[PDB]
Amino acid sequence: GEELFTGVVPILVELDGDVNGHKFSVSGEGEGDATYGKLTLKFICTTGKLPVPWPTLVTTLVQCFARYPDHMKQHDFFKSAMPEGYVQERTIFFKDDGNYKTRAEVKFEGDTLVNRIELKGIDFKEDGNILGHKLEYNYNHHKVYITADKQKNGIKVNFKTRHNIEDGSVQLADHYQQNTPIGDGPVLLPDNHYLHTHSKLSKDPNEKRDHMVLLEFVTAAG
Ligand code: NI
Repeated sequence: GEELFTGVVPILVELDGDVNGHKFSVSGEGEGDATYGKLTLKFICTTGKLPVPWPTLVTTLVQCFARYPDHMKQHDFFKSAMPEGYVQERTIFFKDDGNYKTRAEVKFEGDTLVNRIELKGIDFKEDGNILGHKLEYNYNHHKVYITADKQKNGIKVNFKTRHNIEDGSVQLADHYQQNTPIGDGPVLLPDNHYLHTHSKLSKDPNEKRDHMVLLEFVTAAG
């Protein structure tokens, strides 16, 4: 499981989404280097303009790339599910607004780590922060709390994210996350701990399509 992540791994992401009826797709390619906890990825909205802000999509758009320090390698659930993979399900509640519901499969396809996702968004306000496109194009750092869930043979994960708005306030998002394996094979069920994540968003100046360039570093602690 862990031996598939010793070098640079290529990554592919495929998202089909539906938010308040506005349908879209996003595709991403990049690579991940789990020894350093590094991800570099470029995403394109392939159906035109993206109907929600790119920041709301980041957490949906591969925690198996987290750097687990040596003293904690016995708590890396995500790499232990590989190569067959795990299913990731979330509900994300945006305070005073709507919510996303997501299901993704993460697994190897030959050499490539694949993250295939379905997303549904309901109850968003036409003039709210999301559909109204009022979020800044940036990303704060976060702690992602991970607990075992032994009766689903996986893990439960919860965190909040704070998205900046031009007026100084924030849009809060509360994530609730269940990961479970795809295989009938062994996995590691960790002790409680968290992931510390840093993310930088930017644009390719030679790209005319609606896109996002993403640099992420993720580290396990606690
Ligand atoms: Ni930090």
